[PDB]
Amino acid sequence: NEDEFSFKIRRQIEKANADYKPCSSDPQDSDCSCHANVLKRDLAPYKSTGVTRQMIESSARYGTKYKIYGHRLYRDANCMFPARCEGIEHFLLPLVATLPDMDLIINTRDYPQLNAAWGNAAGGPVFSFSKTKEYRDIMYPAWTFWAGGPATKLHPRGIGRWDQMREKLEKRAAAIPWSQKRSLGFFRGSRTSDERDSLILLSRRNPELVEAQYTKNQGWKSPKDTLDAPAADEVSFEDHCKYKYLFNFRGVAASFRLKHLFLCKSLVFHVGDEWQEFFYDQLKPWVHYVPLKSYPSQQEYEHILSFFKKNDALAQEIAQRGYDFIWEHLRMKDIKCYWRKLLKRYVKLLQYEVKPEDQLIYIGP
Ligand SMILES: O=c1ccn([C@@H]2O[C@H](COP(=O)(O)OP(=O)(O)O)[C@@H](O)[C@H]2O)c(=O)[nH]1
Repeated sequence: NEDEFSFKIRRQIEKANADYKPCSSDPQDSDCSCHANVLKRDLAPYKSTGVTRQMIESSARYGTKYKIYGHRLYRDANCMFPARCEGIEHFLLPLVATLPDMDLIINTRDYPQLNAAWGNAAGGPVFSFSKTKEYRDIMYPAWTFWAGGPATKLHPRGIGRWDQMREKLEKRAAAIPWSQKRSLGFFRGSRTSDERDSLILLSRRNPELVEAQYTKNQGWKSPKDTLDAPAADEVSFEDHCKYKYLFNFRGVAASFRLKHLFLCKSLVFHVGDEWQEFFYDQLKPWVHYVPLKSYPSQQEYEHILSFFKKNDALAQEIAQRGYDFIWEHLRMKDIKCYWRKLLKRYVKLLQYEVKPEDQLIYIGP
């Protein structure tokens, strides 16, 4: 019983860290290649045929049309989520000076647009922040890296400033050494996916093992949105760092929580393997984090937390590498250059001449 489990996890770890190769030959990643595999596989379905003017106008129904013309940025007057457009635009604007013309259909909704099961209508290309193997959407660094992530009490203008968040969590990480972190699984968040229930129910059944509560979101409808319990408070990102075992679940799509959880130097438990942001591909299970299949049971949880509470040296090794990765390969520099290479390889696919369009508004610079 306990030993069978004990080994299985150990083989999986031994196997994983034996198999691991760094995302780049040197830590500085001068050529911006760490996540180059993702943009590669993402554009691929267009390599043979290219992007037609037709495909573009068709795909325009799937998001916010950006257009770079003669090194000037143009965008649909109406952006669905104004603050999200501002997050992306912080990134597009400095590149526009050195980019050729292109048309972009950028989806600022949480959920991807181009279902591969449908055909022809959903060929693309459309840019989204999060997808699964189901979707043809091209992945980009989300708006929240600069501004427009979830608005909360602690982040009234919506969570952002990754440059600032990094310095902040880094301090808090150094201040709270591993041994001083509480040996409890931690979570605080809203019921954006029922994959989160089992941890919350377990917490109510065993608070000494799991401290996990549902918060309230702006889409709250009834008591069901917190499994009939009183809405807990938002707890800050720095305050996560006092617990050893931090859980990350998908929401509508992938959650912004993940990247922040690593910089606590706590052990990140990532549930589900479906939903991605661009950098995830290089986040390797058992190396950087503990993997958990979607819809985990209360018993899965006890066994896995019990295992790591009983293998403290091993836990710490993982927390450390997980921290180092986000630290070394998710700097603002990594974000801007992914943006850069992505658009550069994308423009090459276009089989048509980008013409200006009057209904579009001038964005900058
Ligand atoms: O107590 C909390 C609850 C949420 N968040 C952050 O606010 C965002 C929204 O999280 P929520 O669970 O509400 O939705 P998600 O985006 O995770 O599906 C995420 O980036 C969380 O990391 C936080 O820092 N503290």
